[PDB]
Amino acid sequence: PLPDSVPESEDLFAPPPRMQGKEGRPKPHIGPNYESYVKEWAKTVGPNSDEWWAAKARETLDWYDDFKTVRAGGFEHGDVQWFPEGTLNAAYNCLDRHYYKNPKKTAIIYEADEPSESREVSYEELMQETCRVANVLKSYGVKKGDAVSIYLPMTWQAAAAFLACARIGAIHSAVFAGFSAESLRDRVNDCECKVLITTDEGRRGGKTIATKQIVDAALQQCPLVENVLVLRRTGNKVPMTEGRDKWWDEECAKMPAYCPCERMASEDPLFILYTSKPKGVVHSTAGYLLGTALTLKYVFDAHPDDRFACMADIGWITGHSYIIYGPLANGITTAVFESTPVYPTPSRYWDFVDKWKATQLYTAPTAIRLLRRMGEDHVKNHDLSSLRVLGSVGEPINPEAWHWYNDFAGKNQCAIVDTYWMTETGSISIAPLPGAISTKPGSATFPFFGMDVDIIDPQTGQVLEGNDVEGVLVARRPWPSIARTVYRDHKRYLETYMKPYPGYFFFGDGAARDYDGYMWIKGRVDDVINVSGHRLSTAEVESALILHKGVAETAVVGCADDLTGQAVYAFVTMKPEFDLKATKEADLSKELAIQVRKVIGPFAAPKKIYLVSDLPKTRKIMRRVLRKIVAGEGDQPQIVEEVKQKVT
Amino acid sequence: DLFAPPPRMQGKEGRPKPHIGPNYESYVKEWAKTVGPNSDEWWAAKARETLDWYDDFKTVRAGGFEHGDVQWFPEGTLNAAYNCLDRHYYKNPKKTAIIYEADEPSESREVSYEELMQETCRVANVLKSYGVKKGDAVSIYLPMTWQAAAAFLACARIGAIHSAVFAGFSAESLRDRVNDCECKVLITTDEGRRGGKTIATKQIVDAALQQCPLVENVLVLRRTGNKVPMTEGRDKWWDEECAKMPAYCPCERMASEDPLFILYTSKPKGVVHSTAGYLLGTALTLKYVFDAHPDDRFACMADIGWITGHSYIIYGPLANGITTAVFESTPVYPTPSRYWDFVDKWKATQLYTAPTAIRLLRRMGEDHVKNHDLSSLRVLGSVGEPINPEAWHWYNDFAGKNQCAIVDTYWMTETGSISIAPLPGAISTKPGSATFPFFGMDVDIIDPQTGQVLEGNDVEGVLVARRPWPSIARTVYRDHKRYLETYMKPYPGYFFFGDGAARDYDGYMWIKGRV
Amino acid sequence: PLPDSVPESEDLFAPPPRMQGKEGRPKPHIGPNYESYVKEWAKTVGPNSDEWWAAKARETLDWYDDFKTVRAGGFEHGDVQWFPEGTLNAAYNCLDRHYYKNPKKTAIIYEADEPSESREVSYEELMQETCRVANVLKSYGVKKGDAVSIYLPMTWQAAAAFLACARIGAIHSAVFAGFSAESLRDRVNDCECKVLITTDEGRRGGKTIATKQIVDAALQQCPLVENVLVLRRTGNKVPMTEGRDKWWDEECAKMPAYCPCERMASEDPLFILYTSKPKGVVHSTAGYLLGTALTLKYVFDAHPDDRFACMADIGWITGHSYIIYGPLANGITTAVFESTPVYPTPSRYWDFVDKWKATQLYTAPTAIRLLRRMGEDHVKNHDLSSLRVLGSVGEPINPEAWHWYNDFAGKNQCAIVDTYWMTETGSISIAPLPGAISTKPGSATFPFFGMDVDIIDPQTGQVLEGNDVEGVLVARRPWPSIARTVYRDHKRYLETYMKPYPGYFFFGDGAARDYDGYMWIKGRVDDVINVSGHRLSTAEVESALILHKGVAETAVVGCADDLTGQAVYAFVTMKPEFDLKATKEADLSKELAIQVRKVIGPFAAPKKIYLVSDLPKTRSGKIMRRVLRKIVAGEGDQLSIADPQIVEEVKQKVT
Ligand SMILES: Nc1ncnc2c1ncn2[C@@H]1O[C@H](COP(=O)(O)OC2CCCC2)[C@@H](O)[C@H]1O
Ligand SMILES: Nc1ncnc2c1ncn2[C@@H]1O[C@H](COP(=O)(O)OC2CCCC2)[C@@H](O)[C@H]1O
Ligand SMILES: Nc1ncnc2c1ncn2[C@@H]1O[C@H](COP(=O)(O)OC2CCCC2)[C@@H](O)[C@H]1O
Ligand SMILES: [Cl-]
Ligand SMILES: [Cl-]
Ligand SMILES: [Cl-]
Repeated sequence: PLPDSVPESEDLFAPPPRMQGKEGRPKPHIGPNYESYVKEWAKTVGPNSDEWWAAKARETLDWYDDFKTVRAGGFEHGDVQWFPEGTLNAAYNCLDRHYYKNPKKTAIIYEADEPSESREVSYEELMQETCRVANVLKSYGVKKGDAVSIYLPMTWQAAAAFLACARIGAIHSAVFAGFSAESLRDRVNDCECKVLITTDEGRRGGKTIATKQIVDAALQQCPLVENVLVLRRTGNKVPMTEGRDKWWDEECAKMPAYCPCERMASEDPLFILYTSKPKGVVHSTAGYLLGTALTLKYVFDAHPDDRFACMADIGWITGHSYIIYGPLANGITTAVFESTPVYPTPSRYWDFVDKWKATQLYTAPTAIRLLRRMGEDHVKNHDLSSLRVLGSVGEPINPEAWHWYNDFAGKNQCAIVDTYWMTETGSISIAPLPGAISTKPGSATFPFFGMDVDIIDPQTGQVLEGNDVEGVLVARRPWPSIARTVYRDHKRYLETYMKPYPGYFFFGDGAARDYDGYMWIKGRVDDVINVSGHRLSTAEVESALILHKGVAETAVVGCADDLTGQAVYAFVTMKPEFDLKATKEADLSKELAIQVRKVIGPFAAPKKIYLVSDLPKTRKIMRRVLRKIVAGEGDQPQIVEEVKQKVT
Repeated sequence: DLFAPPPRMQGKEGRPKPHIGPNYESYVKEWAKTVGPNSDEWWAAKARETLDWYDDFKTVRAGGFEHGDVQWFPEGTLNAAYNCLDRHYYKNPKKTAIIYEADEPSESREVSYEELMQETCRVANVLKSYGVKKGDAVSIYLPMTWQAAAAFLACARIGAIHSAVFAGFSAESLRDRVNDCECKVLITTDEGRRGGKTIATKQIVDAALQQCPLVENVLVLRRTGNKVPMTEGRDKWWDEECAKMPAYCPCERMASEDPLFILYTSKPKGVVHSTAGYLLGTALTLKYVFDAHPDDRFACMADIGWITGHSYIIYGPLANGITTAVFESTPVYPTPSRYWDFVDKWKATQLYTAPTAIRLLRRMGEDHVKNHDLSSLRVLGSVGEPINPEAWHWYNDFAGKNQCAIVDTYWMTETGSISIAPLPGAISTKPGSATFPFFGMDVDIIDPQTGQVLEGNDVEGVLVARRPWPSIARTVYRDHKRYLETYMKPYPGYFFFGDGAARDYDGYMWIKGRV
Repeated sequence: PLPDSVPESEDLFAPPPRMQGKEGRPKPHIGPNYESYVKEWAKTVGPNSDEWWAAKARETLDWYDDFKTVRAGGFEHGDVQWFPEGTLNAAYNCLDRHYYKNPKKTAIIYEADEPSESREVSYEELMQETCRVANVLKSYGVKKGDAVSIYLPMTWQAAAAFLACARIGAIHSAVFAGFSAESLRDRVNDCECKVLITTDEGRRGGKTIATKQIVDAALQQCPLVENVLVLRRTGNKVPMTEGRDKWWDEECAKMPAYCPCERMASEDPLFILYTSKPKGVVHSTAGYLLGTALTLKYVFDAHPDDRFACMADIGWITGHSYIIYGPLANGITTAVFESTPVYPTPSRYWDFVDKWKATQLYTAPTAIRLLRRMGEDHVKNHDLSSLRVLGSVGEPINPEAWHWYNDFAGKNQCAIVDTYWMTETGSISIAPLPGAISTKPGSATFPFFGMDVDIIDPQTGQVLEGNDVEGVLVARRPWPSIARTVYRDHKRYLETYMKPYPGYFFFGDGAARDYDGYMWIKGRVDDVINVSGHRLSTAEVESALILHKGVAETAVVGCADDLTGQAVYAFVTMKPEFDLKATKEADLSKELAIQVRKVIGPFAAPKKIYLVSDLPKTRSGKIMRRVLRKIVAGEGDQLSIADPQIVEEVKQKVT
């Protein structure tokens, strides 16, 4: 499905001199043209890819036991396997083997919230801190295969917390520091962890995150948790429960600074990551580790002495893959950025780049757009010439933001890599190789090694041949870092990703292939309602009403309201196998509204819930029609009258 | 009265050429390699060729009868589930692993290695989710449905010790075995079916569990879907539990001498077998005693609740990566032609049954067997008891149509694999005789009164073994003293089978039953 | 810091013919001179020592998985690592691999308390009993990483108890059989063990140790203990608690005689040993195992058919390293000695040596002092010629005891190895290599392979360069068998050993390095004093002072002298039934000197004769002659004591 050659220019930004091995920069791993990418990429998919993947696995990672089979399983039953017979350890490949080679080399550039508090953490320090925690965890009784929940802000010990679980064969489950008590509670209960690692307080952008207060509130509804390990990030007074709670530093003081590595099967679960019932995406060890290491080495052209600056949070897969696992497996310096893009000033990113001579920067378009609105003076006068690659992740990067990234952050001398992937992909799925691909602003370009993607017509289900087609993005074969299951919910795993288009992996995103073969991912434009000052998306309320099994389809719109600013109005149609006769229509309305209140909050409950035979549809739901009906525009295909009656 | 290997066992008529042949001299030449002073090289070669090891072994054998410290390949590590499922699935996932002959013939179907492995991994994941660890006993109470193999191999996959109880034992019999192994998880079925009759397995299980304080989880297979009593919390449905689990599960790396299973003989005597030696013994006996070849379809009509089902339904055949049969019905349901309807239906290449079944079908009449094809068969096996010459010829004349080799296989639960049997491509058979010992088996006749070994031929006495063999039972569960007393004390330096035996003038062994 | 060559003699005892490959004895592993020790020792420290240690690790031990890194970590944070990626099993290296090679070879010479009850235990028997116990422990639920407390006397099954824990990956915590219930309770609670292995009763020297009686008393305050496995050492009636207590023989009768080996990481903890708050010294598996195996092989010059007789107790690190792990790792015969040095007669050691033809003997100077007080008749007429190496461990050895060891046990044909080490060092740290190093009485000589020691001036904090310097002993680099932590108290570990002198390990003992470079722990001690050209032994001059009946004890020391080269200084204490009132103290000083002059000559009179209330002594009875030497030399400001006021009294009489 990929082009054999991408010609021409004038809308193509070719790899700049810094990515051509000129000006003393390293020669790129893949280059110099598109044909060089295809030549290698074809080796990683299709007929002889086993030889390629076996070689990369043995080169990239340190194994205790060699593997015999390269790959097995597939989408149909969710039995994906990569290098199944081999054994290894994530902590060994990210800490031990590098500490053995260069102990004093910096592993983490810890950019603290306050710039003066920033410092470098070496591989020796990170490993010793990781081993102390692992020894603490073993003393609590944590065994191989046990879940450990982590609720940590962007301080450097979070990597030690992750790697400690990976060291002993435990399954860490990171929860974004800043999640509510209810959100943390659901994830803690779902993974059935008995140990929680958290901090007393968080710090970000000069504001304090009351983590331990949130943890205490959440733990009241988490009966399984027995031990809490509390990092003294600020040292301020926080409530501590006797017996349950112990101090991280005090506990580590009793333990040795070395801890042996558990020999893990390639398919032993490495972690659970809940996407924002909670969906705990489960990743294996060897395939995920190889995927992060290879994507970092090629998508960002990382080289042995590089300093990689990913400004994401470890609560998202970006921090998992491209702050901790990817960079540390490659033995390079990685950045843990505790602050915000504009604290203390909108030059924070660029002070960081010149301070540490960062070679790659990896952030989200929301940060890029924020800095553009702050002004050129915060970026125009910096050096930034240590950078070679600038990365965008999380959402489409708009043409204005792409050029600002290129003109000021890169000074027209960096390659811009727009990366598309998901929590379930484990590593970057579609992204330009900076030394080979000429980029188009807003395009993720071409699939990574091991990714064989295609566009499927959502209506017919058939694969769209050729260019200038749009549909839904699918993958044809499993890749090493693919999620292996959803924790204790394999049925939801198969239904969500393997059932909708059989024989394929369903990303769930719209995509386009334009004319040169460049891939374009479509985003989401779900409407936003301002209820009493709170921004509610119509998707959340529609996703909340559908949890009532028996509801087939919903479409919520927003109308004006004299009391709340705006009100949520919801149209609901029940599934045929319901026979709604044991309940009056008003009983279901109260039931559904209470349901949304419990799951989104006391403000997202619909004002009126209209039960209708069917929603108005074309071939999507005509929400513009529904909005006008709620707003008294019936004066301005038969269901429309039915909807008018139920509203009037 | 000597039956030489027939044309189907000579490489004629398109059949595969036998592994050992064509004469007695060919059997002796290889057999001498497997016993005595320099046999370690042969066994080391066979162990490495037959099985997939995660870690190699250094020592071949150690220990002996005196203290029951038998060791084979002790430093090596491997997994029974890997050698029976994974390695074959990686080579040919669509190959039939189990021919599931249901009680109703129309409900029969083929289960691939892909399906058997996926189901095994799901159950293992359920067991791990229950907290089952390596070394834990798990009791299995299952009728002859194909998931019984998945249940067995799931325990072996995670290093648990499965303990099968024949579906049909009373609640007290199930209770005694469940309590003895101290298992906390029981795998059973809602109902079993055999011969048009329903086995109230879950009903029996509930009665037994009232006297089993240790059992915390019961995994209930929905074999029939009829309403059976289920205890909230304790009891869960097999399909619902597996629906939540992934279809792959990693293999626990097991020491060669890690226990593979407990099998209680009908105080309960729990015979314990290790992993590597048992696995190697069953695989070699199946390959040689039945002359199995890669595309063969092996039909052993035993029950998985007996050692015969353990060795020659599940472990032996699946280790060789061939097709094995799980026969849920009886020899005479729906008609006394069921065995022969089955053989032609699936083109079975070997049949393995008991003389009790042979005598049952012979008394039913020739009309049920004479008109079948049966020409896919090459070897007919008898096990469990001496086979009468009347029963032997009826087996040979109608089932084999005088074109199959008859293997009378003698062994015991404690031997793990076949001990004395003719090699079908080399040994000429005598009706009712087990002939000669298998590779690694060094047997002799001892004068029971004097305790001395009877030299020469045409002698009768008791059968003893001189050296341990790889698949020998290693102990009796938590009753090692009973193990030594029953087998190692009566004739010190020997293994005492407990059967009288005679060796004729030609050297053939004739088993005479118990002492 | 080490000498390149040790010259001369006359205070140097060169390796005797039994340690030269003469008289049919094996040629020593290191020899024949000091230069040969340095040539090998230099390979074990410094720049290229990883290659030497990697070779030794692979040659000495059987690994399930090979290691990649040789060493890492260090003193600063207590993250010491040796061969971290490798896997092995102590029970495999101590039992299985030797059993596979020679099953009938004697593993333990079990010398029972009654000599007639002694017998040989083969490797096959020891392994079978180890596997039976390990199987029992697994049935109790003991998992890899679980602590098991052991309270056992010196019966041979103690090795089976230890190695059973190592076989399944449990962490055994040995408690000296004879500790009170309170001492046993604290150790049992501190390691949080749930299984205790003990005996019904112990026997030593005709007296019975009421072990099960003590165990029951302690267990009343041990809520975590669920199972007690009781060895039937005597078969006498002992209280047994239903459920908790089971018989060792009965439990093993139900179990198989083989048990698979748990594949242990190099740095997996092998055992906890609490020193007499309790300090639980924790040792890893591979580094400890290699250290004990190498020290036994080289410090005692062990050979495949040797019979090693270490008379220690397994409740101490000496029993851990040089009864069980070291010798059994080398696959040789080891001795478990259940009796005392004087039961049934003070000739028990020498009856034992001739009975089993022991090739090395390893005991404590405290034991040597007991037998020396019993008389020469118990040793003069024995054979003892199967011995080649005589070892002393536990405390500084005075020259008088050293010569008695050398003259009678060795018949002046054995090398005496004075071994200095600690529970925290795991294996011998400083000791002569018997086939290469010439010995000085009372000196530990030179460091072992991998030990890089130095003397630091405590006042200045700087390391003392050169020879004839004394200060405190420190080690410069980690060694394989170093203890890795104090159980759940790593802060105490760093503070006790790594904080006092950063970058160094602080032994806590003073040491001196003489002009020849020999290390003297706790101080130099005098043997022969050269007064006006005559060689005087401290024994002769002390034997002369004791002829004055009324004198109870004397101890003469030597200092430099500008007129006689060296001067004899004598400390004398009179018998209680003397009533020293008819003579001024100066009158007795002249009288004693004239007596020594009359009996040894006009040159042997001591320069000063100090009358003191009592000589300084330790709780073991050792007269601290090293203290007395320092006091006479004006080092009372720098300087186990049973009476600390005796030292001050001595300082006053000298100053
Ligand atoms: N380059 C991109 N262009 C357009 N959309 C993108 C792009 N990258 C991601 N997305 C959307 O993010 C979802 C995945 O979110 P998540 O699983 O939370 O992972 C987070 C953390 C890392 C990836 C986002 C996709 O399914 C898409 O909807
Ligand atoms: N070919 C044979 N010829 C004569 N007797 C035989 C033969 N096979 C078995 N037996 C008797 O069955 C006992 C073993 O029974 P069991 O432990 O159930 O072993 C199982 C496995 C064999 C089938 C039952 C033997 O010891 C004998 O008594
Ligand atoms: N040869 C020796 N010369 C001088 N002093 C010595 C000597 N051996 C020991 N010590 C002192 O005993 C402590 C160690 O005792 P310990 O840890 O119980 O180990 C015991 C058990 C094995 C080692 C002794 C040292 O630190 C010293 O004070
Ligand atoms: Cl790199
Ligand atoms: Cl085959
Ligand atoms: Cl040796």
